[PDB]
Amino acid sequence: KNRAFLKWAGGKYPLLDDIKRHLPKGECLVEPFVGAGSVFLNTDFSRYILADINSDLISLYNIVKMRTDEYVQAARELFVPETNCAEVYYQFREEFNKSQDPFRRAVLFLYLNRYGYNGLCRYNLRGEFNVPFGRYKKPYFPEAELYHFAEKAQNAFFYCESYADSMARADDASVVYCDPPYAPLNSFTLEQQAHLAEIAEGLVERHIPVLISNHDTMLTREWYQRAKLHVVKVDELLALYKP
Amino acid sequence: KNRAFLKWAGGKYPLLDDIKRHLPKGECLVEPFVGAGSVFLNTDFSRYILADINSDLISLYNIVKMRTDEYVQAARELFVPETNCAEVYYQFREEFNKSQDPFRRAVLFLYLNRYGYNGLCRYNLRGEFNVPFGRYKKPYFPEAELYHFAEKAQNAFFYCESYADSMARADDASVVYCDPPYAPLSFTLEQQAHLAEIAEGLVERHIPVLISNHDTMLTREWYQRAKLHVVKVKVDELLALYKP
Amino acid sequence: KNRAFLKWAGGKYPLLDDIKRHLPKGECLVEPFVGAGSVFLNTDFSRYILADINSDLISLYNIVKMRTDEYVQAARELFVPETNCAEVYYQFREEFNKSQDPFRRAVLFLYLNRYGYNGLCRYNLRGEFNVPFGRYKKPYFPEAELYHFAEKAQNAFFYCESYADSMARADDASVVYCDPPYAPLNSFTLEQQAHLAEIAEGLVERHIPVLISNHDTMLTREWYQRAKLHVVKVVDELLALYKP
Ligand SMILES: Nc1ncnc2c1ncn2[C@@H]1O[C@H](CN(CCc2csc3ccccc23)CC[C@H](N)C(=O)O)[C@@H](O)[C@H]1O
Ligand SMILES: Nc1ncnc2c1ncn2[C@@H]1O[C@H](CN(CCc2csc3ccccc23)CC[C@H](N)C(=O)O)[C@@H](O)[C@H]1O
Ligand SMILES: Nc1ncnc2c1ncn2[C@@H]1O[C@H](CN(CCc2csc3ccccc23)CC[C@H](N)C(=O)O)[C@@H](O)[C@H]1O
Repeated sequence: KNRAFLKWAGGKYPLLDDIKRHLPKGECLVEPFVGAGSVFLNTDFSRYILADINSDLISLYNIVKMRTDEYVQAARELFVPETNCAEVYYQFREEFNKSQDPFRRAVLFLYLNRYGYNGLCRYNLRGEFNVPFGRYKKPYFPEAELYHFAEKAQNAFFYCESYADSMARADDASVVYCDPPYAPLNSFTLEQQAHLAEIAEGLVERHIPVLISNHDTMLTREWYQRAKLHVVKVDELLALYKP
Repeated sequence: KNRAFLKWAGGKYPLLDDIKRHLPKGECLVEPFVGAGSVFLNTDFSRYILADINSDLISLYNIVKMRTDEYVQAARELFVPETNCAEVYYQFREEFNKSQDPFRRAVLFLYLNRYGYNGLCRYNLRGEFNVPFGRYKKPYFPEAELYHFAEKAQNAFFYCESYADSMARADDASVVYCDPPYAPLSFTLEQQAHLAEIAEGLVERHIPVLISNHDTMLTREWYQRAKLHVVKVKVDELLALYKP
Repeated sequence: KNRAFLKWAGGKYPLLDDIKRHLPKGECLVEPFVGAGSVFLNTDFSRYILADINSDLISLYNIVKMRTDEYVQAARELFVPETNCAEVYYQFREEFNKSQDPFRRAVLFLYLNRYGYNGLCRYNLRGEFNVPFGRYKKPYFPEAELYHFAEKAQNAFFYCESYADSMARADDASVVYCDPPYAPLNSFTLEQQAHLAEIAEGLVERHIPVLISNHDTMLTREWYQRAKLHVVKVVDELLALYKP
């Protein structure tokens, strides 16, 4: 179980076995919600398309892919112990919210993922990153995970796009793995939630497989109704669209 | 302890003992919120007036009562192995929503309540039956309970109307039992209190009423004027007796 | 440990220890949200300024300060067995909502807090007190706590104003302790909650120490980012101290 350099909080690695049980083989895996990368990091496709709306994430990812050593070194500096108090965190939050340089921002992004309350990633209405200090014991610099991610990223393209656009890049050689924000028990709406399904139906008819993960509820069974459904242990659901 | 042919609200009928404990005697039992029918099914008044606002329900019950053998036969057909899969479940749900045949609707309805997610009854904004496939091991066709219902229905009338109208059918020899939709932790709080206000009117005319709900500040507020009884278990449940 | 004479649903008491551990020393302790009085009852300042938005409360307190026995006498009369029923509760409550006499009102207020659902203080939108009968097996008359409250009162001023006014009164020799309505998961707002933390910034900046207590949250940590913070497990409580 290769870990992700980022917290989500990470988040977790349940389901992983089950996702791989039902994930069908192919050349290229297309992920319209990469998030922390956990599935990508734990699979062996020849080739990966990975997308997400959060541009801070994609930008980090391309940098880790293209400038690995220079990235690791600049990031490492600010895991020294002088930077582990409320006074520094807030100064670094502000710098990040005011920076226009993508590189510097990716370095600071890392530190905030690791020193901030529960590894949350959150913006206020002015679109500033607005998570407070976590008061963490001893954070951990993820040097190995960084390198491991960048080796793997050499067969990965990353795009800042929403699900319909990333989903439109699959072809017959592709498989598609979907991890939308969870159905309920701004944000991602139910209209979008049902829209993802239709896209899935559109793709499977074109002979491209699609697997979707979500809570098990009334709404999701409605949405995923034209798919093979496996329940797993609230319960999770894995909707498979096999041609 | 007789069961209802329809899968109930959540899981109920452990309250039946406290209901029968606190339910006064008389000739007729009026039930403004009949639902699946279990108080009716496990009680013994000489007649019943049974009401509900869902007209799929009241139709079904009028057809179980008046066309009993033809209904049971036709329904049993649908409870096979062939029909226990999404493909068919969805096909039958669409038929139901498109149909104009009260008979055939009553049929599909039971299948949908048996093969459907948590045996729920729900409609979307367009008024169409809305519950997804329930993925059950193998569903049980309620043959005995269908007949029990039908035999018991011979002393019943079914109405499709609202708590206020059904409650005004009650009279000197009546007794009212209400089982409104649950208070919170759509049926509005204004109606929730209206129900307790009509109860207060009934008892002034010497017509006992008993009402059932969760135990909360609000239920307690609305039923101020009834002797109150708390039933444990997951939270407590309240029974409010208005007695002359 | 002294108890308040007023009931409350779920706390103030559990944390006194942790609080007194972190409460700075000084001559006067100021309390924007006095509530039931428990830190005030269990600390030993020279003088106290005690404040709350609820006029019924401050008024009750001023009356207990100045008319002790005349108060305790009238209040005892209502803790008899003849009163522990819904007939009487609703009667007393209605008299409270209709009385314009402070003294009669404050005697009733105590009946309502000890005989009502969960010791709760609520009002409808017409300002009427709307808590129902709490159906209590037997309610205590807190005589000892009343007298103890009166005794300490001699070193206190009660004000009915809002958090900012009452904090504007703190001075070189003061300590402020804040216990706002809790952060979430016509009431106290987020903006207000963030405003309290600012006034606190201003106060420490003038060498006035401030202690605030709340749940441990993403939100409470944002607001109190400038305080020295201490989690206390029991979700967790947060204590934020602004020390010069
Ligand atoms: N409209 C959208 N199109 C494409 N991607 C979208 C869209 N809306 C939201 N997303 C992205 O979808 C991702 C959400 N994912 C994971 C988010 C995430 C995990 S670790 C991490 C670290 C940094 C940033 C985000 C994340 C949520 C799935 C999980 N089952 C849950 O409900 O919590 C997240 O990256 C978010 O940015
Ligand atoms: N204004 C109304 N007047 C009379 N009846 C009403 C009114 N509004 C709603 N109702 C009906 O009241 C019935 C409610 N029943 C709910 C049972 C139910 C839910 S889905 C279903 C399918 C078949 C049979 C019963 C049920 C009361 C039980 C309990 N208090 C609860 O809701 O948890 C239900 O049939 C609904 O259709
Ligand atoms: N804006 C305000 N300014 C001053 N005081 C305020 C303001 N807003 C609310 N308050 C007062 O703040 C008091 C808060 N206290 C209420 C304590 C109480 C105990 S017994 C009793 C009987 C009557 C009234 C209050 C209480 C609750 C804080 C807690 N952590 C929570 O949210 O549950 C409460 O009495 C309320 O009247």
